[PDB]
Amino acid sequence: PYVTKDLLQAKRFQAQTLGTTYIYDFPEMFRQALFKLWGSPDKYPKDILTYTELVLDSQGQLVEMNRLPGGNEVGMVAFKMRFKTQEYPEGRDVIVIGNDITFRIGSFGPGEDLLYLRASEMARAEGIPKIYVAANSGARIGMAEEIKHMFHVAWVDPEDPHKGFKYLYLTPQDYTRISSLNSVHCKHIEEGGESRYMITDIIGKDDGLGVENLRGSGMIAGESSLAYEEIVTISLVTCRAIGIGAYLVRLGQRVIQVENSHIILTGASALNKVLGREVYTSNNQLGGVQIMHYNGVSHITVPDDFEGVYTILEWLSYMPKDNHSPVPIITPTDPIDREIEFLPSRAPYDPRWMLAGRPHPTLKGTWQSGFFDHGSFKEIMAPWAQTVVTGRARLGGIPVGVIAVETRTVEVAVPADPANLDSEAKIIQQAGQVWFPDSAYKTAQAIKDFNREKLPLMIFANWRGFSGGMKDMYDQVLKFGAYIVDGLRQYKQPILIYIPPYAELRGGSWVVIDATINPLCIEMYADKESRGGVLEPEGTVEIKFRKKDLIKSMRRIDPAYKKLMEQLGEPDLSDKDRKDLEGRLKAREDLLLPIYHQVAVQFADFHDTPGRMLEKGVISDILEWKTARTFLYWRLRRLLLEDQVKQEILQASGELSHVHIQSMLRRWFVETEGAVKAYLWDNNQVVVQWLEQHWQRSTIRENITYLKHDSVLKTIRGLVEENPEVAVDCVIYLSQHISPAERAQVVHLL
Amino acid sequence: VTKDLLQAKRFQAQTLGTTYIYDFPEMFRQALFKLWGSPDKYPKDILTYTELVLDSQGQLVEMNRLPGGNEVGMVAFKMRFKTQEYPEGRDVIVIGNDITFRIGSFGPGEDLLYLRASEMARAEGIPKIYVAANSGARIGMAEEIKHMFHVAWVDPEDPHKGFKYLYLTPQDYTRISSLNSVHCKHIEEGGESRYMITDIIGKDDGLGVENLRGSGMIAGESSLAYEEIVTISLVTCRAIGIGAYLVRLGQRVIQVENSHIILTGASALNKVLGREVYTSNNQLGGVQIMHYNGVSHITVPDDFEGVYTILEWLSYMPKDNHSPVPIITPTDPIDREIEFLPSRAPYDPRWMLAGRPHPTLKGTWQSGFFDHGSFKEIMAPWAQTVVTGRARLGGIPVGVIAVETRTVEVAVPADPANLDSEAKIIQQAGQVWFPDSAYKTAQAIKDFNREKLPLMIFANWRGFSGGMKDMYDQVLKFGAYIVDGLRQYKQPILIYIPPYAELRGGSWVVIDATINPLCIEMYADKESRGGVLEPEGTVEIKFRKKDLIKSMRRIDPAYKKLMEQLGEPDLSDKDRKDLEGRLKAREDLLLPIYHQVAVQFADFHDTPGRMLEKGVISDILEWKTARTFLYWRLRRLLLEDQVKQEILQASGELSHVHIQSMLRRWFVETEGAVKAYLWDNNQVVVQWLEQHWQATIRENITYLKHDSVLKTIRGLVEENPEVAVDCVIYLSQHISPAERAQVVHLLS
Ligand SMILES: O=C(c1c2ccccc2cc2ccccc12)N1CCC(N2CCC[C@@H](C(=O)N3CCOCC3)C2)CC1
Ligand SMILES: O=C(c1c2ccccc2cc2ccccc12)N1CCC(N2CCC[C@@H](C(=O)N3CCOCC3)C2)CC1
Repeated sequence: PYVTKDLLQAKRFQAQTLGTTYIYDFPEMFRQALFKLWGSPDKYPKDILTYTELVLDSQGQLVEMNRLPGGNEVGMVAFKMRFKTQEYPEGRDVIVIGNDITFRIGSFGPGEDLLYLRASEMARAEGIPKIYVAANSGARIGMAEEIKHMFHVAWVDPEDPHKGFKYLYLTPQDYTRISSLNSVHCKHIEEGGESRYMITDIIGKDDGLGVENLRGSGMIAGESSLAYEEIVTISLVTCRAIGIGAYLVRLGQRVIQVENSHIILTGASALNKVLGREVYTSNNQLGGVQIMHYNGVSHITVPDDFEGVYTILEWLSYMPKDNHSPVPIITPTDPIDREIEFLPSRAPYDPRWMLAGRPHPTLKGTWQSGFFDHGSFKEIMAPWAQTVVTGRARLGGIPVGVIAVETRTVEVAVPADPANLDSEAKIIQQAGQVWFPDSAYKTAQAIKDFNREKLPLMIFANWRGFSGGMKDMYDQVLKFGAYIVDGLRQYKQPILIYIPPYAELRGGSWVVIDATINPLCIEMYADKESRGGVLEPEGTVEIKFRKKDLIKSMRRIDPAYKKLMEQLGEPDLSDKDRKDLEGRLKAREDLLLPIYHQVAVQFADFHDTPGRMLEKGVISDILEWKTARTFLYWRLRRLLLEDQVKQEILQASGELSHVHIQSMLRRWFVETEGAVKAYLWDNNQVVVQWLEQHWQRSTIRENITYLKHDSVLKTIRGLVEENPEVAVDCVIYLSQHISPAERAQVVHLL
Repeated sequence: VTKDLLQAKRFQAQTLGTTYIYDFPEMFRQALFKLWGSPDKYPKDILTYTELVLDSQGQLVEMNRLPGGNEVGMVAFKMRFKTQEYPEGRDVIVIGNDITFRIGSFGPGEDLLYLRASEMARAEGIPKIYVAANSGARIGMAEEIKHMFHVAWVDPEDPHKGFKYLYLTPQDYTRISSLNSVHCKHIEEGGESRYMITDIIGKDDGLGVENLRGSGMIAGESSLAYEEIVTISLVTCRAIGIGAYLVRLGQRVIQVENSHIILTGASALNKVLGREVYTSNNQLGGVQIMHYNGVSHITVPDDFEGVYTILEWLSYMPKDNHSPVPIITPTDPIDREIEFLPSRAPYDPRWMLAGRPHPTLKGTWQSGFFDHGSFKEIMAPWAQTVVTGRARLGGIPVGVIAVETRTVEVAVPADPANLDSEAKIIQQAGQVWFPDSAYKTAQAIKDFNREKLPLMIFANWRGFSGGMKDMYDQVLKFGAYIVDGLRQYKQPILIYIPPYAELRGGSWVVIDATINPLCIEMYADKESRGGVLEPEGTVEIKFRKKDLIKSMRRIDPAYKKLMEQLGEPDLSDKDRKDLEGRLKAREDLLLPIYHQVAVQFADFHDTPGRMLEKGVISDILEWKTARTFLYWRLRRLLLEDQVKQEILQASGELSHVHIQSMLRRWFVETEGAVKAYLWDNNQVVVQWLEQHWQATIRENITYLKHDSVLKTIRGLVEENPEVAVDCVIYLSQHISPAERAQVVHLLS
């Protein structure tokens, strides 16, 4: 019963004027975004986008159907979508939930809450991404309207109402109507020898008025917490997100906020009324882009709903079809065999340029290539914690999370507090190559988030340590520093940490990143022109090469300081000669000392080389930036494949040792390829070529076959050994579905 | 050795304002004595301990030998001490730096001991106590080269023209080449051959980047330890760098007063910053900062009282991570009433928890909710809007979260490094979550969940602090963390809205039962309140001026009489304008009065009555009886979860629908269907569980094992018909000769 002229036109106008998109016009928007991503009419596949509406049936379960648009029994709609993308030409599935803002200002009733619940639950059922379009007014609020205009007031003094009232009540005739409906609890009182029904509680005939709504928020709040742990969650904020709306967005983490919009818990109109003054001017003042985009809650901003949708697909580009598929590697137009044109220097630079490249400064149309595949690097949480840069990219078409360090002094404009006229906007300096509380957090968030995308991670390490002065310590830098340790510990994909040219990893920043946090996943590489150590060289000298040592160094190298020999060696004691040289030696001491300190600092530095890193087995290999792209490509591409064989199958069958499994994989290489060819196992490329002989009579799967079969041998032997009572009744179970021919085989054996 | 080693090293420790590492065991004994009260109340062998020691193959071997002689800057003991809740003993692994070894620095060997000792703590599921007195990762240089290198100057007789490179003579290089101490390229400077230092490696191990590695290792270990076992930490002198990160990664931390937790010291920062900004290390990481920011859970005046807190904290916690929370027979009887009465006006939450000195009495105590003396607070000075700690209800240990109702004043300190910033005083409203109350709340929830404790939230929140500064300050992030924390909770969570307490809006949402329906039970006091908005706000939206007017038309005789007069329109404009004026007069008079009646009408929706009808709460409760009621419900819920989660779940893997129905169905079998209603009685149920299980007891549980094991094997054969006929003929080994004829006819 939904009419196009009547229902459709008006509802879209109603979303149009709210500055949002009517919920049933999003599927079509997704169709249009994909068409752009494919770049033409002549490059477009058959069914770019298939969808189906998820609809709650009479017993609160979802049922796929594709009725016409509109006509939804709750103010939320869900769709199961499939769309042919470049990473998945034969399709990838996805679930989109979103408020019908036209329906009761997008309020959250128990019915709405339920659909979102089942939609989310299903998404997790199939391990596929959950897109949520936030356009709402938070939990629904209501009263007992029925009873609102029945109740009478027992005044303390009917002449003077400034003197208040005793209670509220209903007369017997009033109560008789509402009696059986159990709308109202009230104690039968007999004031003035007259019968009244003194209200004690008000329930309401109608459902979805109060506390039930709050529970129903927490329910979908909870669900949304779990889903962030299990599947991909992306969220689009278009008109507004309030309270339960806001919390849903945030629990999903990844958030695309449209500019007009806001993300609030309590609106300015409200806050003004509680506080008592005109404190806040707008809802955009509280939770608009210029707050959330700048504090990390919103990962990225978009100018309109369409660029939202487009980013959603743009994000899903890097991420696996589901939470049991691998990351979509695509054939790159950007060559792996090339060099990186952009070189990072002792001159401070935007780390974006080394990642994504930049326009060639000394040329017209030329581009300076960065480390990643041209055009692939897409940043998130940019204006927050600008001391670190986080985002995703592609290396030879392999998707990957990126973590880079800013090397220019950053400034941050913390805004003045509107509930405090004794405050103003402050600007705060932030040093390059330093973890602050905000960078520490952002860095840990990126790690937490990317891990959930099953993405591999590339950290371009260049940190001198954590900020450690009072304010930053007070501001809990230590807590967030420790989450970097928590985050990498729990990572389950390859992490490649790489110190670039003229970059450095010093002290506590090395500690929270070191390979031994996650031996199975982390590999640490230093550039030929990088540095690393506990302290900086100046500091090492300050502690471990002090003045006493410096004068000794003089006593050795500097020939002039053989005044010392002249001093002590020959026995001659005169106030003249003995006191003369005594001051004259000090003379030279003073002249040489600052320059020997400069030597001392160089001596310190020569300890901090990648030369020594490799020697003390802390980094895997020493690289060269020009040819680092291609090295890390084949290494990344191998590690992904080794990881597939091991976890996916080998561990999903043998349940055997990780040290053991590495061996058993190499054991197979040497076994079929020969001992004479064994050395090549250390060559990344050749190993990838050999791996596809098995993965893509499979030398490797024929082995996994034998493992998983022999594994179920020991599994049934353990139970029957543990539980000899079952064995007898068990043989008859296996006999029901054995084999009529082999049934006699057994039937005669024992 | 005794005088030389012991007296010296003790003086050496003394002068650094801390205890010698080997003297700690005796403090634990001395602490234990104070914990037991009188010497008559002592137990047999109060403390037993062995030292853990690395062997030739880097593995911990227990031994008992003379103190001193630790061959690495780190020491650790395995201790068994007898406590009140564990009279026959409980185990822990103590581990700490030797500040007297090498400024208490961390080298690879020091790291390895920590690694192995923590690994062991996790292996055995037992707590890991960590004593911090250190100086972060060890730093060193290739001394050998230090004493051998030469400088190739730009000009010999004026070294201020600088130097080209450093180098070794070919002679000197032939002493070193075997040792791999230094890498260098050959070079000729005016026909003299020189070996130009390119890299310096060092003969002696443990100089630089390898120490960071070894730090990163025990950080990773520490990070995991917090997930598996209880982890406590005491900073006695200073924890530096890696030492600061271990202390933090283990979360629960006791800081002695003049000590500090830092990364880079005040000295270093001053040089780097360019002026003498910081006067002390305490200024960066002393009690005054770390206690006020959540890093330090509690502060102590000395080591002894520090060791005591360790015992005092462990007293709430289970002996290992596969044992249940230690209930002890209470002295404060379970059946009394709570004498403190939460007021409509603000009060100190702690009073309703711990009780207070009777204001109108001589030496009387006003009882609180929990056992007397039993509530101990953590993170007191930080995020004071919320209160976190541990208490006991009838001897049942339990994590505690309570809300502040008075106004809070946080005295944020001036950053010496910023010439502009002077100190400030921030007011923080009560009954409100802030970026810190939220953080503290979820931080308490995660800490306590790892102790395997039950949680008790005496909820009293009007909502999250909205508004710009708090929203800019990421309140929305930490608010979400409360959801995650209760979602992941694995013990019982009892939420009680006490008398004159309220639970509103987003504060309801992030604390609801549906977040974790297997653990969270919600209760509202008879005089408590709850709902979407405050009544003042409900009225602002759903009971507006036009509507207040409609009420007056209905229910005000004066007002109603005025209308009646204008209802006979046959009068002069004088009378028409007058009565119009009068009626406006009357509605202006009444609007503030009717606003009050409208808020009260709104308020009658927010009642615990309604919560119960709409099923958001499990029961309405009365503060006097609150203590006794919850005690039995907690005790029941614990036993139920004990049988269920431990015993019952080990057998089958079915849903919790059976586990509940089945547990009850068993009760109704052994106790009759007439006596079925008592399943709703907590005490009868507690009595029942003990008298049967602890003292279909494990006959029904046994029967679960067969149908489960068979089920398991079925799926494997369903999955792999490959295995079928090899297993069937492997199983001709297992079946009996008499059982053979049993099956041979049964199958043929
Ligand atoms: O190596 C030294 C060091 C010196 C470094 C440079 C010049 C002089 C130094 C003198 C030192 C003296 C003693 C120990 C270490 C020293 N460090 C001292 C400073 C250490 N911090 C690393 C982290 C970033 C910096 C830092 O914490 N800041 C920078 C931002 O504001 C907060 C304070 C410096 C790095 C280690
Ligand atoms: O119900 C109302 C509400 C009013 C409450 C009390 C007095 C006047 C109110 C007026 C309202 C008007 C419109 C909607 C809701 C209103 N609330 C709106 C504000 C909500 N916040 C709860 C959290 C604490 C408060 C808050 O955010 N503050 C607390 C003090 O610090 C600054 C920020 C307000 C609580 C719910």
